Amino acid sequence: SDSKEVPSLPFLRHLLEELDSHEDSLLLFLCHDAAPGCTTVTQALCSLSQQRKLTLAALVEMLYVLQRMDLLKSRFGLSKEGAEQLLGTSFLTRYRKLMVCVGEELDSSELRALRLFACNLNPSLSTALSESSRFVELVLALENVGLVSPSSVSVLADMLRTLRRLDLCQQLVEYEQQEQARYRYCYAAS
Repeated sequence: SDSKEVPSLPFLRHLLEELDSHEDSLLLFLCHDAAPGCTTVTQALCSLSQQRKLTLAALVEMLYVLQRMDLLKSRFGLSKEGAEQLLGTSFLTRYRKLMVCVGEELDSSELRALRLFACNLNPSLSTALSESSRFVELVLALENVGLVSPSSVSVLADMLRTLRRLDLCQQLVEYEQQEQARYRYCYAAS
């Protein structure tokens, strides 16, 4: 359409550069529902570009989530005060953005406690989880055994309430409200 919904290709390659190895597998997740299968961040993007989903805004979010105001100004000029002005207009679920925005508050010790935890209520997970895998991954692994999803975060919730991070435990139910709310009360009588 315009220059506010379709990014370039040469600069993407130059953007996908300042983003470390963490922000990559992390970014890939944020879009695992649209580019099913893809690996390299590029892999994912290559498929989004074509599908016509890889919009500029949608992109602005992916960045907005990896929390890089720096890259948000030095490339998009928009500050934190001008990026929140286009969220949701993407293919990024309220959910994905959470798990990420959570796999950030967890540290190496708590994160490895969760690993060795998942590997208990199901020993079929210690075959897709080495204690060097990011949170964002352990989430997807739980997603296959059917332990999480945008509709059943509990298993996880009190998995965190276990690690005593009520905050996350809460912040993961504060979602459980909103989502479990509108998406049933709004798409309700109308």
